[PDB]
Amino acid sequence: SSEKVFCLIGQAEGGEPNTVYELRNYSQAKRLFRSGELLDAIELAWGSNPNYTAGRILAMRIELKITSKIYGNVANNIQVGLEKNTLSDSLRLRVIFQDDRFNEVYDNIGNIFTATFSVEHDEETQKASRLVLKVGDQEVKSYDLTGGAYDYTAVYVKAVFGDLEKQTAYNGIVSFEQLNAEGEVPSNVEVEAGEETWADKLDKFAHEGGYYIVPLSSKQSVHAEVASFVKEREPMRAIVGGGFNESKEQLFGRQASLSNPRVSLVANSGTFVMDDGRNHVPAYMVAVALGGLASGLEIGESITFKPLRVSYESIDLDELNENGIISIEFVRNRTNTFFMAVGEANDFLVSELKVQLEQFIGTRTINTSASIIKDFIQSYLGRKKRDNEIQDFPAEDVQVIVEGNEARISMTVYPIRSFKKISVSLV
Repeated sequence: SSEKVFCLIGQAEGGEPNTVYELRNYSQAKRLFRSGELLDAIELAWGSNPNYTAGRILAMRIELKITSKIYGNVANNIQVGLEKNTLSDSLRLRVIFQDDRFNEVYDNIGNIFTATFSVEHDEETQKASRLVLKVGDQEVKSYDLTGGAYDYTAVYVKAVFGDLEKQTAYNGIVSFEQLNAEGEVPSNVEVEAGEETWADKLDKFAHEGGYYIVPLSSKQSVHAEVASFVKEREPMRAIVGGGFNESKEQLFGRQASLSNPRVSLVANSGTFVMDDGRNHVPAYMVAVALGGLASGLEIGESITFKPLRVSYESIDLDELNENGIISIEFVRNRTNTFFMAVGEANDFLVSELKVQLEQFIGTRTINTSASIIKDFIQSYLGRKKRDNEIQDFPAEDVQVIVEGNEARISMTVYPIRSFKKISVSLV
């Protein structure tokens, strides 16, 4: 594939407010993250201009109302329904904060109290009475919860109580017809029958799976700190970026001061793609694009998806990695990327191998377990070889002897393009 679930943290002009969500369409990121004005732009865009050749994208917005939404606005209309039926539609959020968190709304009750009166649910309300937002406001996430209409500036008496509360008091009759003094059919059955800032990104970054984390905005300082998460947390890899003139000097300093865990493979690069939701070209910040280039290959480097410049030759391009850095050059129209790949193979393998650990719990360890596990991993490894990726391709924790111990997976694998077998041991 070779797996490819991205992760974006940045500003966004619509909800969800401070939450992850998976994105698989443009229209679902557009839908929720309403827009992106020019700091959030690059995050809407962030979704948009890779998702053309990318799989799944995780995004994060930086900015009785049970749950203040986010990215809502002020005259976003509210609709009060009576059992999935519109009664009032002139409600409207009336106060949000900076994040669109719904602070205040105003629902006119003319219609509803009417309907409510009309159906015995006055001012009780509540149960079938619901309130939803516009479909939709810019922003999402909200939860308005409707209570009652504030009024505080063969017959039987039925007194319903809930909680000692005489919730209801009625007199009904068991006799059809019977009415109260109002000819209100108080026949029971009927009666009832009738309704009777900078820090925030670093603070933010969280558990979620994924092989690519790019916020690109940052430009240095977020990334710089973020990289030291992308590093940390063994079967994951942290990619970083900047760009470009003074930057390349800087970058060559920055990446060497320092972000090599070799599990962390960092990078060295601001796009000029035409994102067709803003049709415009600024420094959209390249990393995102490269992420979509990442989602493909064994490890990626080839043409870029739709450049109209990438922030030129030769020396600087050749120099930059050993440090993670990647830069993109144009040869007679069309781009390629130049930049012991080997790591990814290994990292991936190692990560995958470890996960298989779940299996261990499943069974006991024996010679056979050597097999089985071995076979399983082997199958995986072999597959890698067959597909290509590993060439010239196991574990015995105990020394080769009768004696054995728990199994650790040690493997000597060789990335296809490298005449070297690396020994990795996972235990």
